[PDB]
Amino acid sequence: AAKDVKFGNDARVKMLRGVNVLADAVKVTLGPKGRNVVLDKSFGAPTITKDGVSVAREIELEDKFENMGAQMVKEVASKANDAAGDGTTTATVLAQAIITEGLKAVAAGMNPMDLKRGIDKAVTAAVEELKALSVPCSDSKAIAQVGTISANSDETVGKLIAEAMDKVGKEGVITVEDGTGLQDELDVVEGMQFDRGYLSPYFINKPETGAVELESPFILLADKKISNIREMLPVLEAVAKAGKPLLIIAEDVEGEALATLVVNTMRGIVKVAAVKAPGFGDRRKAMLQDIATLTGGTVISEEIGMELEKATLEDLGQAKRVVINKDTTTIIDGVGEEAAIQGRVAQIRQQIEEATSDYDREKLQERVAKLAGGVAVIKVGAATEVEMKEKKARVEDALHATRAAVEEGVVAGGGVALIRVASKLADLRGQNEDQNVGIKVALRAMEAPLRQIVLNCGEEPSVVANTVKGGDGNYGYNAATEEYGNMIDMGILDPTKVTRSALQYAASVAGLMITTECMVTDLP
Amino acid sequence: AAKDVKFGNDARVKMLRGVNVLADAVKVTLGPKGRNVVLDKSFGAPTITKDGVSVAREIELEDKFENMGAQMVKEVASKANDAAGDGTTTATVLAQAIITEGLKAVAAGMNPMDLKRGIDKAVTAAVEELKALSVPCSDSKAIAQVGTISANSDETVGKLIAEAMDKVGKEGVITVEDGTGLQDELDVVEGMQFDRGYLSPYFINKPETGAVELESPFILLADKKISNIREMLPVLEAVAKAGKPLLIIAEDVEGEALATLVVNTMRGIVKVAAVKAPGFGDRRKAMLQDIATLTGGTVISEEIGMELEKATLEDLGQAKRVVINKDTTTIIDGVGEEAAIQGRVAQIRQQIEEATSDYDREKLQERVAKLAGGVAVIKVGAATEVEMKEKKARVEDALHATRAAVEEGVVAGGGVALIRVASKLADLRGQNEDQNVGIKVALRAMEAPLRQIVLNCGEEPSVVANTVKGGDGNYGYNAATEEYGNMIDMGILDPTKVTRSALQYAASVAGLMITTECMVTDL
Amino acid sequence: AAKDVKFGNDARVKMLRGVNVLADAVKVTLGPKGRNVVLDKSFGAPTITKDGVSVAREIELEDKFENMGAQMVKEVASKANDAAGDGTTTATVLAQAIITEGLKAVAAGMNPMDLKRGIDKAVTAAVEELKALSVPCSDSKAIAQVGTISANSDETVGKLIAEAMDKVGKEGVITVEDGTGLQDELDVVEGMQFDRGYLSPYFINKPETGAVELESPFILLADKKISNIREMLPVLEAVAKAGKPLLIIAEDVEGEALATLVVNTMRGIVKVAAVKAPGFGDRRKAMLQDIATLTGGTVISEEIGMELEKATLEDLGQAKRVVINKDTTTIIDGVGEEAAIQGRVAQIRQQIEEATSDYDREKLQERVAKLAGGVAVIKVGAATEVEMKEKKARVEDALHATRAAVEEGVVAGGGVALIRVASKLADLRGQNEDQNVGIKVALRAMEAPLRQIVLNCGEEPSVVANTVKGGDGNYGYNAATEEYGNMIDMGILDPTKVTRSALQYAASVAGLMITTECMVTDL
Ligand SMILES: Nc1ncnc2c1ncn2[C@@H]1O[C@H](COP(=O)(O)OP(=O)(O)OP(=O)(O)O)[C@@H](O)[C@H]1O
Ligand SMILES: Nc1ncnc2c1ncn2[C@@H]1O[C@H](COP(=O)(O)OP(=O)(O)OP(=O)(O)O)[C@@H](O)[C@H]1O
Ligand SMILES: Nc1ncnc2c1ncn2[C@@H]1O[C@H](COP(=O)(O)OP(=O)(O)OP(=O)(O)O)[C@@H](O)[C@H]1O
Ligand SMILES: [K+]
Ligand SMILES: [K+]
Ligand SMILES: [K+]
Ligand SMILES: [Mg+2]
Ligand SMILES: [Mg+2]
Ligand SMILES: [Mg+2]
Repeated sequence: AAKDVKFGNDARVKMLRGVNVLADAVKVTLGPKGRNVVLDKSFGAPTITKDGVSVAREIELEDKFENMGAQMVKEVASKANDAAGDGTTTATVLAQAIITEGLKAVAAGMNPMDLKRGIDKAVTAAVEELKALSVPCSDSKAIAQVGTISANSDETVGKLIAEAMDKVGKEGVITVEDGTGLQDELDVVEGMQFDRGYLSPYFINKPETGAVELESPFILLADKKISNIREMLPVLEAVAKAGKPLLIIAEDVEGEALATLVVNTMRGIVKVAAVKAPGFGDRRKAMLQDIATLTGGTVISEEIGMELEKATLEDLGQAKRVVINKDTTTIIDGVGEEAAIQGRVAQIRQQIEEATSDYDREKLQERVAKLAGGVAVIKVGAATEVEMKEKKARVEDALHATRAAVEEGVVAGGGVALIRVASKLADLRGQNEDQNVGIKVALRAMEAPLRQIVLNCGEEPSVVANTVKGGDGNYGYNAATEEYGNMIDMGILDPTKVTRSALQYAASVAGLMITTECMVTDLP
Repeated sequence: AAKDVKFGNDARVKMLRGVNVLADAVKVTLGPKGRNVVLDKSFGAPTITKDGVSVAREIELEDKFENMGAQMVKEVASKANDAAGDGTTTATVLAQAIITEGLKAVAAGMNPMDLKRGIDKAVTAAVEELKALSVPCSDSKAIAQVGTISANSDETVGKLIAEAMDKVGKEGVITVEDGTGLQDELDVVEGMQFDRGYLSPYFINKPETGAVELESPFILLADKKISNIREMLPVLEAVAKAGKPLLIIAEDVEGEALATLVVNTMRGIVKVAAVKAPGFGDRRKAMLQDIATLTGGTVISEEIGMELEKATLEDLGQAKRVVINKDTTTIIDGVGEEAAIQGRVAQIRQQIEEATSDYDREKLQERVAKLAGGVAVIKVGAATEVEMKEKKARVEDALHATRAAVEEGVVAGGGVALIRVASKLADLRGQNEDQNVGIKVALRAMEAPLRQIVLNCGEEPSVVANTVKGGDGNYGYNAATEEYGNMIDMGILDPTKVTRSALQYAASVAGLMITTECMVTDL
Repeated sequence: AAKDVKFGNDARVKMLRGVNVLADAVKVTLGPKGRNVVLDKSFGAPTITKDGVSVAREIELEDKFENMGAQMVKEVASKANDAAGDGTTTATVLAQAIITEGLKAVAAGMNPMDLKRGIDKAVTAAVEELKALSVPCSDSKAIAQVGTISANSDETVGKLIAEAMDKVGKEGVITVEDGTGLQDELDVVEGMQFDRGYLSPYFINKPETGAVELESPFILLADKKISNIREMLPVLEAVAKAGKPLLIIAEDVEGEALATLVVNTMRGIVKVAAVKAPGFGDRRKAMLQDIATLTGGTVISEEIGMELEKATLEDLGQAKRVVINKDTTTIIDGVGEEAAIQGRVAQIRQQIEEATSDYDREKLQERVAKLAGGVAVIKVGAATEVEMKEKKARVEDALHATRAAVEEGVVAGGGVALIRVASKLADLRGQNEDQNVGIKVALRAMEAPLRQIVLNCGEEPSVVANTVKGGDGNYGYNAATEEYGNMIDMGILDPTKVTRSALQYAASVAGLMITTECMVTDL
């Protein structure tokens, strides 16, 4: 359709007004004293949230140029949530401050391209200084503090996430889901815990629990679906000769074969039980082979060539314990070679590195946590649905912050890290004066997270920013108690990945936005 | 007519929005780095001003509740201008800060009238501490610096005011008028100044200042009261064609014989005005004879017997300029005869030597002081009329500030004195907790002039205010050079009267107006 | 009423948009290649003008903020026209350039008051360098070239003004009026000129120039002042039908009762005017007698004894034309008797020879200079009324430029003098960096007249400006022939007063108005 075209300072003012609207919506949540934002949902109750990415996503303005500004600065929070999962509010606070100060220098006649080059140089040096300033975060108390701070100073969430990471180890996978109670519940599972139940209700060895218990059972892995008892009849006879129980992981055991095997189960000759193979095509085979590696067995398939008729006891897998139930199944201490397990771990890690999709990579990480280590599920307990959503978002942010802490390290929180970085970058210079001014607006905008935290606390941002800049090291401002001290000692830690990602994405988008002169939108 | 009524928080936020609009329009002019405001006038070209009271008076909002708030804060600037002539922007800034903090405290559930009592107690104690903190102008001797600071850091205006007050004395009358060239001029000429008032409000000239001016005025003097119009009709007829506006100095004139007939007869080509005669009886005759001898005229008396019909144009006196104001009427330059003026001066000096009673001696020393001091006139030199108006307003502000400085004293400028008196009152407590919070509101709002000065400088008001409060004494923040130092040493001095009046009027209106729950206006 | 208030950049860009509209409408007329502007008038046919002040005065915008900006820049052209009479377009162009560059520097975050101080310092130094650069104008060819350049390169107007100033002297009075024919006619007739102004503002005629004119006026002279109306009512009765407008020259005229009574009695059929007489006492009587003998009339005096009622139509004087302005009143042609005028001239010259006092000799030789010079009346010959108005405005501009040239001096035309004085001030520095940027803004805006002249020529202003700045002295760019050369040699001379006044008034208003953060207007 027809277009409205704005040029120069008019377009810059409209875009900055949109950025200010989005950033003022976002930044009322920053810090521990930050407040919540209600987002109207056309389907369901409104969402009360303290995370900046949701309130950034929900912002869309009537003025098309202001809507441009809002969308472009919303990209900052979207990217910061995609990469680190935390610091979206900090990223938007940084992006707004670079844009306002960058447009001040743009209105001062300085070249926006050179300003963007200066911002990029300053933020590259800032990332280097953050990496130098960072301390690795491996101990449990530091992780608990990171999870607490990232969850609006909720010590319960931080300690629960610290315990979960301690339980599942470094290779473990932790996810957050809703709970039925009012309290946070941690559910840690070990070994293979694929979510398929028994094909028939009659396998139950323990009727008082509905769970089949198999002590040191054999494990058959059929990559094909079976409906006749003929094929594994030699295997069934060999198992009956051995006398140990047998568990089948197959694509489908149904009809005739299933009926005869449950009949043989209640006859007592074989304590057999069959369950469906997990996943779907191109994924079922890989983690079926993972189960085989864990249990020291081999998968029976037509592609690999051997049939169930020539399958023997050596072909079948081995574990010390097997638990069947309605929804899932647990295999405890599969008898497999350790070196093969680590080789499979390395292979799936290489697949993770080669994976360019979040879904495939997260499935591979889940498989790694299944075969090695454990899986933790955090049930968010809340009296109401809106508190469930708010607490779930906070726990997710805390989990992402703990993951970023172990990935890259921690720095002093509350924006003190960016303050120290900007203080260290005082002598950085560009190629010309416009680049130096861009560096200076980048350094000044690194004070924006601390200033906005103090503004949310109700104190004076200038006084506290100058006081923190006067101090050295991790000395900073406790925004909850409104005091001063070594931010590490008071447990206010920020993930280096979160702060660095927020700074980088804010700098990139903000430089691209201050470089603009003309904006072309649709007419109202 | 039909009334729109708002209650509680709705009325309070509407009123505070009006306060904020007026106070922003005023506060953009505070400090040396403050900017100008253009006021559109249907009279002529728009006027550029750095004066707070002009911007405040020109503000009127469309929303009736916001308009009520704007008018009520405009009262602050108007009262500050009437009482001191300077600090209207400071008064408006202090008023807005008190209103904002007091309304925050009202929203905090606390009693607004106890807040008002606390503000009043805090400002009474601050006035006491400002009187204690004040340095007399004789001890300071910084009239040039005070005039420079009040003229937006213009050293020429301060130097001119200092020279005028050195020539005609600290109590001498100084009058600001438009010059002809591009440069300011100082002329100490023989003149008269008497604290008397014009009679009927239909004599106001084209300027809106309320003081009428006359170009080469005719002077008529009388101690007895006229009995009929036909007695003084030829005299008016004598001024009917003679190109000198008639100023009549008599005891007291009513409107029935003069004002109504001169309104009906005359459309206003030449301003004819009458004034009261200061003193009574022998004193009235004495100053009438003195003014007649200044202007070369004569005084008609019953004992003399010479009537106004026999009076001619040459017999009556003539001046070069006369400015009539309600507070004080001045004759800038009466020619007369210099030898006659000197002889009259010597005669009154010999009368001083002869006289011995305290009242006669003091009134006669007042006469000789008025004669010797004369009138100092400052010609505002500017290239254009808008520059003329702006520079005239700045010189008038400098004159008012220097007069307040010699009358009351001087303190540290740039809101530093208010910072100091707020620091000295941290121990002050009211009757209850609400009064204590009102005291804290007043003390926090006393920092507002400095913070607004810094905001106009573009720096950080919190950092500068905390640095100044960390210091003691005249330590403050030079906003012209953006750096700290002893405020007296760098010449940034504020009149004690100006600061005290701004604080008092802002506190009074703001404390009265934070106690409002309901607001009633038209629709 | 209700006020719309704008702040900061919004108010600044609205005001600058108004400035740009007014300045474009004015600037399309700059230079020899500049075009005309048609102004619609409610009284009749539209007027075509190349004069900047007419276009500037007629500009009024619908948007209130833009209208305020337009009025403030209209002040520049009005002041330039009132002072010099030429360079209104140059003044507006310089004003707009200073406003644009200063607002750019304000958007650059810098202090606008320091920018204003820098602009004022730079323009003061430029005025000094223009006084140094000025060459005294003591050539008839220089007068002709100044008149030609100021009349849009019309050599006939320049030659006519040169002949007039050669005939009546460089200090003689020259009056421009309409001519019946299609050609300009220079007539050096015997006339009177005295620097006096009218009293009653009602006496302004149908033309809006502020000067009244009379067709074959009756002359009345007086050294004493009458008392009642009845002393002059019969004369007012006689002139009531006499066919000649009654001009009265008394000692000190006033419309205290004359103006209102003549307003009530007369609706405006024929103008009646009263003006002051120059001098006082014996000197006033001397010039009154001289004017009476020039017009063949008599002066009423108490010593002489002859009264107004005694005087008849034949006894009192009569003239052919009288033009009354506030600055100076002229009697273009008082017939009287030629032999009587010659005898009076001889007697007054004999009075010079007899007198030995310096003041007496100088006033008597002023009398004979006024008598001998007379009035040089220029008849504007044009085929139509709109052409008559345009050519009359051009001749008036040429006259004002020649007056400013013989008063102050001449410099290179076409903005070259401003280019040179901007080049000489590249070393000038202010108190701080913001004042330096204001100085640079003023210096860059001093190139604006030349750049706008080139833009009206259609060539490239940057190339021509850089070529001129590369040169030195009177080297400049002849815009009539679109080629470079010595500005003085090809006769493109500008008055020093015109350029200096344009620069000063533009600088004053622009420096005052780039310092504005808030603007308050109606809704
Ligand atoms: N008690 C505290 N004292 C000081 N700083 C704190 C405190 N608690 C949190 N912070 C700081 O608050 C900043 C941001 O907190 P918050 O979690 O609300 O924002 P965010 O991570 O930017 O937002 P989001 O979850 O939308 O990505 C961090 O830099 C953190 O160090
Ligand atoms: N160089 C300076 N440094 C610091 N403060 C200054 C300086 N010059 C002036 N001030 C302060 O700024 C104020 C003067 O501002 P301004 O004269 O514009 O307004 P005002 O005094 O409130 O009154 P008004 O607007 O009626 O003239 C005073 O408080 C004075 O002490
Ligand atoms: N032939 C020419 N070559 C170069 N410059 C010229 C020439 N003729 C005139 N000028 C210049 O152009 C200007 C005259 O233009 P114009 O008379 O239209 O406007 P102005 O002087 O600004 O005043 P106004 O519009 O009030 O008459 C002067 O600066 C003069 O020096
Ligand atoms: K947040
Ligand atoms: K002010
Ligand atoms: K022109
Ligand atoms: Mg967060
Ligand atoms: Mg002031
Ligand atoms: Mg011209």
